[PDB]
Amino acid sequence: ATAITYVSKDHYFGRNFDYEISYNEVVTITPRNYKFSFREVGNLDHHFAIIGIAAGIADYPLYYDAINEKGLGMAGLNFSGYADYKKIEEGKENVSPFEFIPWVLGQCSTVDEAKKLLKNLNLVNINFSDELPLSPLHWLLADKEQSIVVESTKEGLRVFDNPVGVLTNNPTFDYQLFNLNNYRVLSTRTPKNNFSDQIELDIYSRGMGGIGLPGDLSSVSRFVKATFTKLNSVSRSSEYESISQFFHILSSVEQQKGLCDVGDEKYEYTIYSSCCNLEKGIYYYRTYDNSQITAVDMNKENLEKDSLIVYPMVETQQINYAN
Amino acid sequence: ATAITYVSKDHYFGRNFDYEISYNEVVTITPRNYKFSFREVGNLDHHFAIIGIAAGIADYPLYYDAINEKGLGMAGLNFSGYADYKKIEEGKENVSPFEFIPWVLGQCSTVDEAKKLLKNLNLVNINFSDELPLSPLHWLLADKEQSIVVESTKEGLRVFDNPVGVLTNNPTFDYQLFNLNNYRVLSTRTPKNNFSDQIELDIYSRGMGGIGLPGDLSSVSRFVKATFTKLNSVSRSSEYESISQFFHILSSVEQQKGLCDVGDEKYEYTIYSSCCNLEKGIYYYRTYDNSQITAVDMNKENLEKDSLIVYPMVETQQINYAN
Amino acid sequence: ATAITYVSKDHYFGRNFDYEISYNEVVTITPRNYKFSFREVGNLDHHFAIIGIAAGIADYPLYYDAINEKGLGMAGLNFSGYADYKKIEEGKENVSPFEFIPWVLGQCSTVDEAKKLLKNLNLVNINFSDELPLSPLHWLLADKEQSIVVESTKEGLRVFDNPVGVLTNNPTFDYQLFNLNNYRVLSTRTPKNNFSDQIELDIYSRGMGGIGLPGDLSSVSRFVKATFTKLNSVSRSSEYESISQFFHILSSVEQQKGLCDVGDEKYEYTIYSSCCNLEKGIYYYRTYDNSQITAVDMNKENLEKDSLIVYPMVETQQINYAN
Amino acid sequence: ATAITYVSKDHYFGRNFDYEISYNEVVTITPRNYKFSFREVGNLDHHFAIIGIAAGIADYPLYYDAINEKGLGMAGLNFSGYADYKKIEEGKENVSPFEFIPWVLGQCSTVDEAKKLLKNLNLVNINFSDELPLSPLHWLLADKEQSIVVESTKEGLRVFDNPVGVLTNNPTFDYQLFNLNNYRVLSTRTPKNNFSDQIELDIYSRGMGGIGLPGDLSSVSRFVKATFTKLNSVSRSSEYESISQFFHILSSVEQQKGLCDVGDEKYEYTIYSSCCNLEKGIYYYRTYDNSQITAVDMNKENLEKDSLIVYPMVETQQINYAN
Repeated sequence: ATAITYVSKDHYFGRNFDYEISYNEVVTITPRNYKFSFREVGNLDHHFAIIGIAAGIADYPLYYDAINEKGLGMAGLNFSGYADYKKIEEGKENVSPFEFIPWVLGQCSTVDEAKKLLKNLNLVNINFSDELPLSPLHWLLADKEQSIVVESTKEGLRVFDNPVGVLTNNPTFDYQLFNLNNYRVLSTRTPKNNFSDQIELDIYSRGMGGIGLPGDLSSVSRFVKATFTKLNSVSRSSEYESISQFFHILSSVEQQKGLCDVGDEKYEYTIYSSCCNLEKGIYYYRTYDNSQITAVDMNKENLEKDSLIVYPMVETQQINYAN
Repeated sequence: ATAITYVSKDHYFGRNFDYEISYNEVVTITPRNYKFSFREVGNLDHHFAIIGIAAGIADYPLYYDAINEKGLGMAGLNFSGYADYKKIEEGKENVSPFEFIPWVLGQCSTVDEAKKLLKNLNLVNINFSDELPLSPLHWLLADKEQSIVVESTKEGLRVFDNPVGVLTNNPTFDYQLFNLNNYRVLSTRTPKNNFSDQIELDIYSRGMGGIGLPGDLSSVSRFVKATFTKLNSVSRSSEYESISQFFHILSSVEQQKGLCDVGDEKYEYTIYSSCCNLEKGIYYYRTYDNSQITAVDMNKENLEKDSLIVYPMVETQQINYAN
Repeated sequence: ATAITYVSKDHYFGRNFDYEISYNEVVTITPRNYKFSFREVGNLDHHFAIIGIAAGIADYPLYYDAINEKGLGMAGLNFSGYADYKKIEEGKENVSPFEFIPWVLGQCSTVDEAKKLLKNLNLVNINFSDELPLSPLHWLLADKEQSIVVESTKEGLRVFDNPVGVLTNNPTFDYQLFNLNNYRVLSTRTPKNNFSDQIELDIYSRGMGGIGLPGDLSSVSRFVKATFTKLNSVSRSSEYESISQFFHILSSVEQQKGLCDVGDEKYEYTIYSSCCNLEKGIYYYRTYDNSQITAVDMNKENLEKDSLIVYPMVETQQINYAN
Repeated sequence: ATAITYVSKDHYFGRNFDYEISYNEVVTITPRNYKFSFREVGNLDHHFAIIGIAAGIADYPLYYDAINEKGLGMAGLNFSGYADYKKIEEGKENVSPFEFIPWVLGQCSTVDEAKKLLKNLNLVNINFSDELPLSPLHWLLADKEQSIVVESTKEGLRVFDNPVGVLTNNPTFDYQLFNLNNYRVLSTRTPKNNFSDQIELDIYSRGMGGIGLPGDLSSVSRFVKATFTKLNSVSRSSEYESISQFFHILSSVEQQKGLCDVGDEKYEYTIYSSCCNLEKGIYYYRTYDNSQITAVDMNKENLEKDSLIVYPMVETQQINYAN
């Protein structure tokens, strides 16, 4: 996975969902009066409305990523081997990873509010159901001002400020940021010939500034290439142009089918790519085999409802036969 | 600035068009009886029908790339500083670069027939007009059996068999192919720990087999990355799944706006991407700010016509509002 | 700097000393009855004899690296920006970095003994003298069984087991080890063509397995290249052949003059390279402008002495005119 | 397997000899009146005196590299799979590779005189003997003014001006030079943060300007690394300081035993390194297991002699026991 923030005029939030198998992903709107029952903390009978992509395998909104009606977003990204979920700790707010998105997004408007919430958190090892055990995750949260990373590992729970608004998979966030230091020299412009003033070296291609940028599908490579691509991105401020640029940043680090064998000839690939407009409450997506962007606008629903509002994803190619 | 071939069940041909300015690109169908008048060779009054993208700045089809009704495709790619066009040579077929796609695709059904034609070619330095002078180019041609590269440089005219079905920009094709030798180790599978059997190295990420693949936007890096991506691609044989994979290979080496500064704060970016089904005569495309695939089927036109059939490109984002 | 361990039959320990200026380095033997007066801990009036390289600028042995007569070695390596020395802490053994080598090597025979010693350590910010303030360091310690790294940073004091027997400069040791994970694929043997079974790639050179090994002079690059070079090293077990291999591992990551500008046209370069035989008590060195190995054997001195025994370094080239 | 030129005040020429087996390498001085009998060209009964390293397996001087008394040097380097030696061609000077160093150095004082000679050359496939068949090679020649490369391949005989004064193994020299273009950015100074002005990247190490330089033992990587090292070298003008720097450039790309497995657990390693002072006629060398520099001065022999003057190499470690 790769999650990013972007700002044009509005602020956007989204991610590539990379995996080798697809669990009936759906677009789910959780309206305000859908009661959240939590295993070990107080219930939220009334809360902020949420829209995101969820696993359509349960009668409860099992979000992979989502935004709320106040412009706060959250995404869980694979952290296999690194994530560590705890036993119940008296005096903490004991929240399972499966509940975590609803817990934050239901009651926080801003990253600053979530930071307050997160001081008393303990992420506990409680499965949604017996058939649907917990996945090892870490999290990106963002709003119109900033982003944070939440990692629960063997060492404990850490919350990081995220200066680049990017996240991928392993290893821990401190290492990802540090590694950026190695790529200081990368540029959008052609370099001078620093190698020697005694010889002429030819500028035989455009794009030479970026030489050294990693193009493989591993976690750290993708972090570096998505961060470069995001921070050097230019687009106009119109909504369609801004989401176009955003999906181009996500494309830059998508996983093509065939390229990442995870064993037994199964392939990790970019099942879907999302872009959420935090001001407008619009969840945009593309899927591996549907290039057209599809938009679901949470504000078009009745957010006073008490039941999930579920949209199947348009997963097959929508061609414009012009002619 | 990347052209490729791909085979699933049907065979496909297409390209990214990367440049810093967009000159009224249109989809042009040249029907069979549109007379081709050539500056220094015999005219083609009747010829094979052609579909491609052309510069919509002239009343002659100035193709950037195209396919004909017999399943032969051809594309011109920037080769600045490398291309050399010649004086007229008595005893050669003297064809200008602006005429070259009509010349080959009007009369050849296969790459083998083009190879016969190319033995007598001399690419000549004659402009379409003073207002529209020649661009430095090289070409990829491909059919359902194979692909070749055509380069006219200071050293002369060379035609290469293309064992990977990819082409980018500079330098010459022999160097591009040679450079692939440096990447033998790259894999879709996790490597063994060859580094040392005396220590344990952790597999902390998927996709580690690709470490080393270059992710910058320069010519040679994109060549390597598109080749690796193409050759290791997997998809089902259905038309929509096949073209989806094709566009994903082109996306792997597209150029995002902002990342390649060419001066005067102008940026080289991927203005459009095409995929052509050689068996079906369908030209599919996506543009920088329209992610939906748009299809133009040459076979829906009257190919016995006399005049060019010109379609504007769908350039703004075609969004599926699903609620 | 780069410090390493190596084993053939005997166990060796040594380092490159890389800096931009040379402080009258000398080979100093500290015999058993040279009283060590410590600023804040108990004195060592009698202790193990030590041989190493020291700054010949003071009447006290200011070791850059040394071994003792029991086969325990220690080296300090630049850690600028990372090292943090503390205030005096009641209940700790408060030892200044300038005293640290004498403190450990004077009283420990083995790394296990030093680990015991190090549990109560606090490295304190006390200068040797007013003219000779403390340098930011971290440390490698080794004996015939194992090696450890000692880092005192803002976070605190950490002692790491060192599975590869290498150290360089920044950043912290955990990051260096982690980074090795990225180089799992590197090999002494030619790789298979994993890139594609559809094309022939030519083995045009020997040594292709190692492609990806970094060759720059930065700290992390040197760590990776010295670790690869050490762990894949082969030599015979004879003393001269074993030290030859050891100096070849150090050469692999030396800093040539001119290549590392540190500002004002001053250059960080490998002032000297050492190799110490832990069993025999022999300190071998080469300097930048003397390629011949020079050997100082501590066991040839009277180790019951009470005064430093000081050898100037042979710093100019010793040529054998044969023829 | 790396040859270089270097200038301080005097001019120097020399090489690493990298191979997996050592065949009685000796230092051979060919005096002026040692008759050269050539297989297919006129004999040189009187010629310039030559000093170099030769295979001590024949009563003819089979040089790996050498210089003559007029300050012209020449070296043959492995070019396996690339070299092509020819049938005898009437009207050419037909010279076998085993004769080629005598042929040029016996009669030419300068690279310009060699260029005149080489216009009529045809390198012929004639073995010294059945027991000692030809090796595939290419050559670097150099004097106090310039250097050139000579390659005989399937395509023919080519002579290139060498703008960097380096040569390694495969592939052809035009590709080696071209590849340098990819390294324009590399610097001896710390880079600016070009990556993004929106974030702070820490300069955690010296030598970050070189990041990207390749550190593996393959041909092309060593070419790049030796070129960067050579061109950015600094030293004083004194003979001992100059040769010290020279040997440091060769050390930057030497091959440590164990790191290049060529099969049958045989290893390609740097058997010897030479540096020749062209003005003085001195051959200096180091060997894998002798780090001390050994000098052989051709001018101390009687150059009017008739017979080869042969010195065994000092191959075991010459240690300075300083106590």
